[PDB]
Amino acid sequence: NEIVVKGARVHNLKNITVRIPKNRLVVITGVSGSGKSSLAMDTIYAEGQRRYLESLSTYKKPDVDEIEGLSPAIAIDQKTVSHNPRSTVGTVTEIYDYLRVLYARIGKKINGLNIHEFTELSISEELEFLKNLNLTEREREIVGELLKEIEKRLEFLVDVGLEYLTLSRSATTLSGGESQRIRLATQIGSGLTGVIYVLDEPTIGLHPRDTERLIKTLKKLRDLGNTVIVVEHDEEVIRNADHIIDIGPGGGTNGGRVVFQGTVDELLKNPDSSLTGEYLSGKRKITVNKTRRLPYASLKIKGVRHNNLKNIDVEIPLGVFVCVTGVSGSGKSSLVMETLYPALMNLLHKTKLPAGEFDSIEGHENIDKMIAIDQSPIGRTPRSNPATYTKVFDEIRSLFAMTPAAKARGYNKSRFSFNLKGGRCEACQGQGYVKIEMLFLPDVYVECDVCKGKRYNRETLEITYKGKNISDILDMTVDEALEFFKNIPSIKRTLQVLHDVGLGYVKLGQPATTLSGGEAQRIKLASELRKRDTGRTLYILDEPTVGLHFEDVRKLVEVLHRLVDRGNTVIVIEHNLDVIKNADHIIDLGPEGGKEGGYIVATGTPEEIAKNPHSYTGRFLKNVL
Ligand SMILES: Nc1ncnc2c1ncn2[C@@H]1O[C@H](COP(=O)(O)OP(=O)(O)O)[C@@H](O)[C@H]1O
Ligand SMILES: Nc1ncnc2c1ncn2[C@@H]1O[C@H](COP(=O)(O)OP(=O)(O)O)[C@@H](O)[C@H]1O
Ligand SMILES: [Zn+2]
Repeated sequence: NEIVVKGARVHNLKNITVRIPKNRLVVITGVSGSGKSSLAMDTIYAEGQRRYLESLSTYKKPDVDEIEGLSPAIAIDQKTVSHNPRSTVGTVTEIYDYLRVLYARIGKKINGLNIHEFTELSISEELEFLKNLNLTEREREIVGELLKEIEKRLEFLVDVGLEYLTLSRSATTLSGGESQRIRLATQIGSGLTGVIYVLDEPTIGLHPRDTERLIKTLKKLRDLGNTVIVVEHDEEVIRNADHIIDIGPGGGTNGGRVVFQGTVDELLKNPDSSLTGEYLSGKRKITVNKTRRLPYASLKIKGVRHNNLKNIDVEIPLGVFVCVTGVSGSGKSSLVMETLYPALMNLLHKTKLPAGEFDSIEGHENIDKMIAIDQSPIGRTPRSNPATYTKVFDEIRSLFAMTPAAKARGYNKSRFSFNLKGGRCEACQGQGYVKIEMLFLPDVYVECDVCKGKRYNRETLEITYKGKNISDILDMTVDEALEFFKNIPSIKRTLQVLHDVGLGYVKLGQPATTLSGGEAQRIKLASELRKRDTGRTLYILDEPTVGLHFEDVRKLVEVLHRLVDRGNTVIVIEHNLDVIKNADHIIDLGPEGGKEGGYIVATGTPEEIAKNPHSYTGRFLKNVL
């Protein structure tokens, strides 16, 4: 049987009708902004969940005509995460309750450890502890099958690359990738069948060493009797699909269409319609830089012992492209984000950030500035958008104020701000939607019926520049606007860097709160790229390929080489081999995650790492060099 999506029009989807096989591993592919999430999350998941919830007591619809063959749907992404600070790995996985029943059926301690002490072992240690239990002959008969269930659920955590976590770990201290995979392990452990699962890039944060095991886990989720829809860019996940849906042909206005549908073999046989197929067949490639850079100096952080780091000294060559690599849990974010970054902020720029344990830093005088480019949002209210954040909107407002019609009406540039009274729609605060005054719980946000969502009063909307009013400009994608304003240098420059980091599909007025973490990071990256005379700035970026198709990664790599070419240093934490194979220098941590990680397993060029038999990263690098 099949899901039949009829007349899908959410965002840039071109009123498409798509048939999707059920009880299959379906991989949705395509460049950023092509419409993968619009189809899989905003249409299929949303409607499947909505139709189930409408069966409840006492009880929104996406822009779509109908969906045949729908089932209740469950999403696994970075938004389906716990916000309860009380929650731990043990509680969000539902393993803690099983442990409670186990301890109530045996005693306060089991083989020397109480329950809290059990939860403080890593997952692999917990598994070995339980499997080395045969303390009794009849307690077996009261907990036996129960232990099996506990073991089953722990094994699923190992299977999604999280063996280094403890059950006692606070859920809010997990990364987005860790949270996604925790939820995957919990959903497969639940054994629920008959649902449509929609997963957003479940390889985020996962080393290639673990990809195959993740793929087996996705197939087990399928084999329970579920449809498993995965939005993914990873080549191996794509090659393991039962069915591929490739969205394109491009992003933004140039996207919203299914350009290929069928098996992997069919995609390889006829790839010239899809970028995805061209990369998969080798017709298109992210190039390996064949001139590795040498550093002009280095800095060195000594005695790092934060978390599992094994009292390591780490040298950062400056003026080159640096990747920090290694399996998940090996210590990369502990080293880079939680020790080196705050320690250099404190030395160079206004201290007082807490930093992981370490002895000293030498050579920090060899850089002038330390800037993190992370995935935290660019703003917290829809009053922020890409145009205001990069501050090109101030230039667009001046331009509108300079039209003959605006000057004759007395409209200065403030008239064209939706954050100031005057030109903005005062009913909807200059946002386009109003709430219902209940008393406080998440109310409905209905579209403003005065302005119809356009954010400005009708008088302000009468001013046009080349037939477009200010609302029209906010509805342009970056690429549209980049063509529209190509004769205005200050505007074109900002729009150009947004296009160069791969955000040509993003609308100028998209509210900050709807942007993914990767999109926020790339906007901030474009802001840094736009600046002149940065010189000896060290930039740190954590996993900047989240959300990125092959072509998007090609763009990201070009941008990073541009930053380094103008004298900067770049450190990225990555698992992506197309980025790593472009590094001038790699610091590979591990060998494993947790207690058996935290060592420096290898350093040097991609070629040197590839030659190192102790490096998992080098083992996969070998095949792309
Ligand atoms: N919440 C939103 N509001 C308005 N436009 C959006 C929103 N989310 C995505 N878009 C736009 O819709 C188009 C498709 O986006 P999306 O479905 O997220 O692409 P993908 O998942 O393929 O990266 C893009 O031009 C994007 O900028
Ligand atoms: N609150 C915490 N935040 C981050 N890591 C933690 C925390 N508590 C313990 N750790 C551990 O530190 C070790 C290294 O983790 P991390 O630096 O996150 O690895 P990576 O970034 O390579 O995936 C892991 O064993 C991880 O479980
Ligand atoms: Zn309004």
